[PDB]
Amino acid sequence: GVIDTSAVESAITDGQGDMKAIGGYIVGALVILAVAGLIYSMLRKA
Amino acid sequence: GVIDTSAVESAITDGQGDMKAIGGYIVGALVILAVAGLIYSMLRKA
Amino acid sequence: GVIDTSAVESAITDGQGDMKAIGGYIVGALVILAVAGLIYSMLRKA
Amino acid sequence: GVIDTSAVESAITDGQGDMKAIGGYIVGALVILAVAGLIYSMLRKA
Amino acid sequence: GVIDTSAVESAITDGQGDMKAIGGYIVGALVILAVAGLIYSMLRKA
Amino acid sequence: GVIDTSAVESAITDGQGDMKAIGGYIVGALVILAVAGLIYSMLRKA
Amino acid sequence: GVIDTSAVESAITDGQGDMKAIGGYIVGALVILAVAGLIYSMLRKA
Amino acid sequence: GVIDTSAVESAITDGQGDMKAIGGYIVGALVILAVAGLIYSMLRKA
Amino acid sequence: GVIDTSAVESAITDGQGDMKAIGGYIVGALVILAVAGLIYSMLRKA
Amino acid sequence: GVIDTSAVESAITDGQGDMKAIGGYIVGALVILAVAGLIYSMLRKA
Amino acid sequence: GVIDTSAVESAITDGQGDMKAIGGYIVGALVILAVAGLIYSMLRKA
Amino acid sequence: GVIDTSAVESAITDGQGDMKAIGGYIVGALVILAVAGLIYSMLRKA
Amino acid sequence: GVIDTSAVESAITDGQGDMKAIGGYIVGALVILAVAGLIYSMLRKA
Amino acid sequence: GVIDTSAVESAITDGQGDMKAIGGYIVGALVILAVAGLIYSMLRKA
Amino acid sequence: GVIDTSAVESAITDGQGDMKAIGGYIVGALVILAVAGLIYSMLRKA
Amino acid sequence: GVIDTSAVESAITDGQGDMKAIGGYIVGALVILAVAGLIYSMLRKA
Amino acid sequence: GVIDTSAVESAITDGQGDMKAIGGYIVGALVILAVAGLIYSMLRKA
Amino acid sequence: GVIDTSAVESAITDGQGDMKAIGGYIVGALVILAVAGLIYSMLRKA
Amino acid sequence: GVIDTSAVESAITDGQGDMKAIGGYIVGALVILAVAGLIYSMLRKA
Amino acid sequence: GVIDTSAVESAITDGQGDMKAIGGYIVGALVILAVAGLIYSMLRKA
Amino acid sequence: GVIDTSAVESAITDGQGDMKAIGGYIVGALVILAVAGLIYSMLRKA
Amino acid sequence: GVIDTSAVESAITDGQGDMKAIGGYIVGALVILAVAGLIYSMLRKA
Amino acid sequence: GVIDTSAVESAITDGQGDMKAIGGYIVGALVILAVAGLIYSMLRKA
Amino acid sequence: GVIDTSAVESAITDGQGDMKAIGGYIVGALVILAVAGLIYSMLRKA
Amino acid sequence: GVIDTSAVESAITDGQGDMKAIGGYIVGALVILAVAGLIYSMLRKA
Amino acid sequence: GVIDTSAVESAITDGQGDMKAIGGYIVGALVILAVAGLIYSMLRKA
Amino acid sequence: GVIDTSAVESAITDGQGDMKAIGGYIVGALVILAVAGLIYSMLRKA
Amino acid sequence: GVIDTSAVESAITDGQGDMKAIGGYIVGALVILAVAGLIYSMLRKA
Amino acid sequence: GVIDTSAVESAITDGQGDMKAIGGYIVGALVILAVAGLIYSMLRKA
Amino acid sequence: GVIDTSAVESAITDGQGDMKAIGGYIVGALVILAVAGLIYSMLRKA
Amino acid sequence: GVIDTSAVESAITDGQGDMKAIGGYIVGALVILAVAGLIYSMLRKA
Amino acid sequence: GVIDTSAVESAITDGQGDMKAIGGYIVGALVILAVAGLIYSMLRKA
Amino acid sequence: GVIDTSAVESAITDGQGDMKAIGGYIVGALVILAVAGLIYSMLRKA
Amino acid sequence: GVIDTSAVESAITDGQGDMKAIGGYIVGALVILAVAGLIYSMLRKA
Amino acid sequence: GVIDTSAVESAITDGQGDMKAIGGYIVGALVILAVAGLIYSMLRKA
Repeated sequence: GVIDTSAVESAITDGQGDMKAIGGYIVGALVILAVAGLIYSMLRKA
Repeated sequence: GVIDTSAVESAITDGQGDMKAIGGYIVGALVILAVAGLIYSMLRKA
Repeated sequence: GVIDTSAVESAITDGQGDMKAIGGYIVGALVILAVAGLIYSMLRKA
Repeated sequence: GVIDTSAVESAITDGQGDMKAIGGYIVGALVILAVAGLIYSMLRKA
Repeated sequence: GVIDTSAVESAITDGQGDMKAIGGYIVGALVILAVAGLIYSMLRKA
Repeated sequence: GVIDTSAVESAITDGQGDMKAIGGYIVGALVILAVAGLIYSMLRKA
Repeated sequence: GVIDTSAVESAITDGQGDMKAIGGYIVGALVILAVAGLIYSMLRKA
Repeated sequence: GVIDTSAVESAITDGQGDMKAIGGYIVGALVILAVAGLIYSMLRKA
Repeated sequence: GVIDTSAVESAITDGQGDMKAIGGYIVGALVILAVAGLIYSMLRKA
Repeated sequence: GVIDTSAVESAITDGQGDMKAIGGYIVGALVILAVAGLIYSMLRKA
Repeated sequence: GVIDTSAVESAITDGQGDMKAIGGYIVGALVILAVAGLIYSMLRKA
Repeated sequence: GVIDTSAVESAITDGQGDMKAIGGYIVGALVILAVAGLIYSMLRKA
Repeated sequence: GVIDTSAVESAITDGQGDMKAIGGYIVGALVILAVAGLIYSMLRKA
Repeated sequence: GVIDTSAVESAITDGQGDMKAIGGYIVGALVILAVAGLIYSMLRKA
Repeated sequence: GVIDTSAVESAITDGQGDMKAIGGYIVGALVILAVAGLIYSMLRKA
Repeated sequence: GVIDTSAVESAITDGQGDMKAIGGYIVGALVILAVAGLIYSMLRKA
Repeated sequence: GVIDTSAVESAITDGQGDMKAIGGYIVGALVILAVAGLIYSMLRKA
Repeated sequence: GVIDTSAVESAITDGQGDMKAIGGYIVGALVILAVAGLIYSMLRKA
Repeated sequence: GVIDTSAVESAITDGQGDMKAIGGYIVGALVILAVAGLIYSMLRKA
Repeated sequence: GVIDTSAVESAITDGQGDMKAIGGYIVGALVILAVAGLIYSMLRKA
Repeated sequence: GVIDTSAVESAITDGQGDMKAIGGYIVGALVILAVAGLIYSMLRKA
Repeated sequence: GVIDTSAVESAITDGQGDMKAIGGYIVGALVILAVAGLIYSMLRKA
Repeated sequence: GVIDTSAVESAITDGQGDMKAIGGYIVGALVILAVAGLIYSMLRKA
Repeated sequence: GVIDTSAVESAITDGQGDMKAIGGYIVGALVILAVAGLIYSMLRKA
Repeated sequence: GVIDTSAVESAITDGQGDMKAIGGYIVGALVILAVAGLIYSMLRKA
Repeated sequence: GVIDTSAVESAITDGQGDMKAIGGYIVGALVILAVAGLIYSMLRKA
Repeated sequence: GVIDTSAVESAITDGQGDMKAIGGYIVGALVILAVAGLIYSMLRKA
Repeated sequence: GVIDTSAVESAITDGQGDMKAIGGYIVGALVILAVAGLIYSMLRKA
Repeated sequence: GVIDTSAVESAITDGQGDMKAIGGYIVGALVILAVAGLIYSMLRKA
Repeated sequence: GVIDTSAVESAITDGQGDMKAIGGYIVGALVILAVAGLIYSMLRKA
Repeated sequence: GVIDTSAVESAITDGQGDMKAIGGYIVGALVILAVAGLIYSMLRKA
Repeated sequence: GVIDTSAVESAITDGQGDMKAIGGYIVGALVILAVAGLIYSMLRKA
Repeated sequence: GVIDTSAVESAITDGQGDMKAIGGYIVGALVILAVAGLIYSMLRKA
Repeated sequence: GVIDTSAVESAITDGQGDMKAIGGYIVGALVILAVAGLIYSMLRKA
Repeated sequence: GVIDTSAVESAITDGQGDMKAIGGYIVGALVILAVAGLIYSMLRKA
């Protein structure tokens, strides 16, 4: 008797890996939102 | 007196063996379903 | 006085012997039925 | 006085002897009937 | 004195011989019955 | 006066004895029929 | 004495052989059922 | 002495031949049963 | 001796073929479900 | 000698023919089940 | 002295000859019984 | 010397001939049994 | 010489005829079983 | 020879017809579910 | 000659008739299952 | 010299004639046995 | 010369007549078996 | 001449009568099976 | 002839009746779920 | 032949009717949520 | 003449009686499944 | 001249009469065999 | 002249009587088979 | 005159008695199947 | 006939009762969220 | 041999077609939700 | 006659008992989910 | 007279015993499914 | 004049007496056949 | 005057005595036939 | 006068005795069939 | 007197022994079915 | 002996391959949802 | 009878335990969000 | 008697073991989802 969840380990890792790209790249955009606001408020004060 | 379930032992093993292929290969596809969902939800959050 | 069931012993043995072939070979086919079903149900589950 | 049932003893023995052949050879055929039936029923079961 | 069961031996053998043909040829047909059933049940399972 | 059914007793015993062989050997074949069926049904269930 | 289960051996083999075709071809269709479902569920998730 | 099981050989062959037609034609119908079920289950899944 | 699973091969293929139509056409509808949802969620976000 | 499985060929064909009607008409109903479900799920999503 | 069992030899042969016709022709009919049964059982199985 | 089994040949043929009718007509009914069952099982599956 | 299987032909036909009624009427009931199930499953889906 | 799947055609049609009612009427209710939700979400937004 | 499948026609009709009651009354209950679910899901949405 | 087997010819014919009635009428009853069984088995299958 | 199979004709008819009652009444019971089964299976499906 | 199938008519009726009890009482139990399942599925849905 | 689906009508009604209790009482609980949520969201807004 | 989805039409309508109550009454509560918020924001502005 | 299905009536009743226990006790467990789920969903909402 | 078969006519009638009792009473027992089997098969089906 | 089938009437009755015991007691066991199955299927459903 | 079905009554009772053990013990195992499933579904829900 | 949904009524009530506790206690916490916010905004204004 | 998934192609298309209506009409409502929100926020800003 | 569903009552109770543990322990975890969320939202507000 | 269901009692117990292992070990795996889900949902909430 | 059938009466009685033993003892064995079958079928059902 | 049937009485007794041996010993063999058949049928049933 | 059915009593007992072995040993195998099935279904459920 | 069921005991044991192999090996395959499903559902949940 | 899961390996791969397309193409659309939202929020901030 | 939910109690506890870690650690991060905001607003005021 | 669920224990353990991998690895990905969100909200606040 035997089954193989050997293939799953390699495939799930991949999922984990892209989520990392989606997560990292997603964050890159929020930073544009955050920095532009600090600049807007700075002009906003004067 | 005598019968031969010698042939059966060799044949059943075969059944067991393909079930292993069907089972392993079947699992390979569910993994595509599972990983793609993690990716979909990741885009879904942001 | 005397009769001879000497010939019968040799002939009945033969009957017994073919029945063994018919019985063994018959079983060979049921095994095809049994193994194919295990495979069908395995595909049937997924 | 005298008669001779000397000849009869030798002749009756002969009768007894052929009956033995007819009886033994007759049985040889019933055996073909018996063995073939066991084979027919064996195929008949499967 | 003498009789001849010489002719009987040759004739009974013949009987035995045809019974063999009837028996062998009879069996040939049961085999058609047996094999077709295995095939019918195989289609019957799927 | 006298007759002799002395010879008959010895001869009938013989008949009884072969019937025993025919009966015992006949049974040997039915057993092949019986055991093979139990095996066929066992494969038949799975 | 003699019978011939020579013909049976050749005929039963044939039965065994078609069962193999029926079994193999039957499986070919279950695979269509299995693969289409994986595809249906994949669309079903998104 | 002589008998003729010459006629029997020709006649039994015929029996064997029709059994072949009955067997082949019978199978033709089970196939309709088998294929329609695969189709029914396929609609049944979706 | 002989049987014909020649007809079965041609008939099973047919089953396999329609299952393909049922499977392909079935999928065509899930796609309507999937695309409309992406559109619904898109309006749903704004 | 002769028998006639001429009548059987014509009659079995008929069986095969109705099975075709029962099979085709049966399928007509599963389609109502399948299409209505796609519609139910479509309303079910929105 | 002399008698003539010359005529008997020619006449008994004749008896033997018709018995052959009655025996051969009788067998022709049993064959119809045997073949029809194989056909009946074949329809009987399916 | 002479006897006449001339009449027997013509009469036995007749027996053989009706057996053919009884055999052929008997088979006609089993076919009704066989075809109706295929139809019953077909409705039975769906 | 002569016998009459004239009466048999007329009587067997009758058997064949009722079997037709039993077969046709039997089928009428399976249809109630089949149609009600399609309806039950239809309510069963929704 | 003859059977009648004439009655089946008329009866299956009926099954198909009610399934249509069950299917159409079932859908009528999902629409209440769908429309009420659009209304609930509309109040939900403001 | 004559038999009477007159009684059968009247009796089978009866079977058909109760099946109708069992079928109609059975359906009455599935409707309770179906309607209650629509109500449960309606409360389930809000 | 002379004897008269003239009367015998006319009388034996008569015997032959009644045997024909007994034979024909006897057969009439077996037909009731045969047809009723086909009907019993037909009800027996369904 | 003369014999009388006049009485036989009247008596055999009677046999034929009761067989008809036994046959008809026997069938009446199989119908109870058949109809009850259709009802059992109908409850069995739901 | 005369026989009496008068007693049979009264006795067969009895058989028919108990079969009715066995059939009616048997059905009483299937109903427990059917109703309990509807209840089980009803709890099963909620 | 006769069967009694009189008992079934009374028993199925019962099934229908409890399903009504299970269905009504089940709904009573969903209402607790629904009302509490409206209250939770109301506190949730302020 | 006949079934009755007459009862279903009357029962499904009922389902549709309560869903209307559940839907209408559900909406009554969202309105309390909506109006109170407009009031809260109005106090919130001043 | 006479048989006794008196014993059967008393025994079948018993069967019916246990089925009632199995059915009632079985339902007792589904209720645990149903109530726990309502509780799980209630915690699930908040 | 004269003989007397006057006594025979009266005595043969008697034989005929008892045969009637033996025949009628014999049949009474077969009926027990027949009815019990119908009952056994009825329990056998359910 | 005279014979006595007086003794037979009393003896046959006895046969009829035991057959009744064998028949009644035989049925007692089938009932155990029938009731246990209803119970097995009841556990089998849940 | 006399026979003894005294021994049969005692022996059949025994059969009935073991069937009771086989039936009771058989049921003991189905209960393991039933209870484990309720437990599996309970874990299955949460 | 009879089942018992007596136990269900008592058990469902219980479910309803805890849901009430879960619902009431859940609300107790939202109130902490609501009151603290009013306090936070009050400090927030000054 | 032949089946007809000709009818299915025409029926599935229909399913696909309504899904299109349900999908298009569903979207029509989300647009009301989307546009009204843009208007609400616009008043909300001033 | 007698069966024993005495053992079943004791065994089903057990099933009911574990379901209680699985149900109670399952709920213990949802509470962790519920309480942690109230805490998360509380930090979430400030 | 005597039979031995002594061996059966010991063997059935064994069946019951393994079912216990299969049942207990099966449950061990569902627990992995259940606990992992609680963990997944917990991460899913935050 | 005189003869003595005095001795015959005593001797025939004896014949009648042993037939009773052979008959009673013969029946003892059929009972083993009957009871074992009921047991075999009972295991056969489960 | 005188004759002597003194010698006959002693001699006939002897005849009677051997007939007893032939009769008793003959029966010994039929018993082998009877017992072996019971055994053959017993294997024949299973 | 005298015969001896003394030998028969001892011999029949023997038959009865082996039937007991054949019957007991036969049952031993059915138990393997029964227990393995319970195990197969247990794995079959999970 | 004597027979030999000595050979049967040794042969039946063999049957019992292979059934054990067929049973054990059969189970080996169901385990592949069971374990793969637990794995499929585990991927199925996430 | 032999089966062929050679065809399955090639077919499952295909399933896996399309799932990849459905998965990749599905993701393409979520990206439109994600990017448009970042843009909407960016306009939303200013 | 017996099952073991002993293992489940130990395993569920574990689930409960990690949820505690996930819940506690999750909260640790919200605190960073909360404290940083208080600091941001403090700088925001001056 | 004996079966072997020895192999099952070793195989089920394996299932349990992979489920552990699938469960542990699945969780690894949710953590990416959870941590990225905390980061997104943190940028989202400022």
